[PDB]
Amino acid sequence: APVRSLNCTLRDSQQKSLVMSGPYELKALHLQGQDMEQQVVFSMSFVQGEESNDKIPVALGLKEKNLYLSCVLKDDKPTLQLESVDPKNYPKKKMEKRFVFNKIEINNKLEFESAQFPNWYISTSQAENMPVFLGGTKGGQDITDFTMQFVS
Ligand SMILES: CCCC(=O)Nc1nnn(CC)n1
Repeated sequence: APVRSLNCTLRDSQQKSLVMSGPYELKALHLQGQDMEQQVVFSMSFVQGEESNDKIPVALGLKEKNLYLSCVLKDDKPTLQLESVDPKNYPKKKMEKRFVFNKIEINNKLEFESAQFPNWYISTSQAENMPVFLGGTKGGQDITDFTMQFVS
């Protein structure tokens, strides 16, 4: 049948919100009150892939935009990018591997591992207003844990 999707927001474990920062850019910063309208709303699709109780393959598209988070090699490194797709063809159940994240539930938080690049995670910096990126370890100064908020 159709792929199933939910609208949601993400915040990192320091409660930083994610916002659009100009073309194909996402930034993490502390947000509260009126300014929270600026946060990015995701359409999280539940896609084809290897699955276990606490490890669920998803795609992360921007709500009602033909833009998806994806993992590709750039100047020879696993990187996180926003990628344009054909809006007639997405979302779909069989998303290409660069778009797939393993959503992992650990100690009441979520981590998003690249399906393409094992042990690379959606990450934020501790500093304010820095890019969201792919970080090649879930252990150090960089933040790899999130909570999800479900949206109407
Ligand atoms: C998925 C988000 C990718 C992104 O934000 N990349 C990126 N690279 N340089 N910047 C501006 C400082 N931002």
